[PDB]
Amino acid sequence: DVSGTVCLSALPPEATDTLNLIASDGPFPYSQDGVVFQNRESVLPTQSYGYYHEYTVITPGARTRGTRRIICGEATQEDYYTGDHYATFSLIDQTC
Repeated sequence: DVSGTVCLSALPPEATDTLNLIASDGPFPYSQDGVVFQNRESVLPTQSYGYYHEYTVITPGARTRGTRRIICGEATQEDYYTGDHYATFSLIDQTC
């Protein structure tokens, strides 16, 4: 399940950066950005393979990719934010 919706302005600024990179099709800082997200645990709604893709949301000061990500769905404005390494997700509202 998805936890609820969160305004983009309420997430860390790096989330805004990732969405802008997604809009321009990169380039992305990490080679893992843009791979398919399999939704193996069925946390997000069931969709065909490849409907979801994952992108890094940089964690300031981290040596690794960290735990923040944006998962896009194929639908218009369907983007989910996770700050706990895919445990929970919120839908991002880019209008607020």
